[PDB]
Amino acid sequence: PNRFDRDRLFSVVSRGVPEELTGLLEYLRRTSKYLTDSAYTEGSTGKTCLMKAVLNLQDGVNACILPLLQIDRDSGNPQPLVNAQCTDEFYRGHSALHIAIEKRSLWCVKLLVENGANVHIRA
Repeated sequence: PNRFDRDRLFSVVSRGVPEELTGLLEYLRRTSKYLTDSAYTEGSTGKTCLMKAVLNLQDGVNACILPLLQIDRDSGNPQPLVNAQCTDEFYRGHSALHIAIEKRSLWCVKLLVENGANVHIRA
């Protein structure tokens, strides 16, 4: 167990099980390869892992997003995976914080804004 693909991270974050995110931890450290890159995401839209996780939420509580954030911030680059968004023709500038507002959840908005998601991004 050294590698996943984008699909299995998407599947895991869809379910929302934190007990597996530990693996993603080491999968961030090696090969100097990060989640903000174009490989751990789709290529058509640009939907990253955080967006995919948010697009399905257990009523109003999740357990996979937060650990993913402190894992990413430990070795992430310029964009804290929260300042990054889609580069699609249909969706340009649309980031995860817009999704969090759209799904009517105070908690996730709180985490995103306190973790470094600046509210100045044009969708």
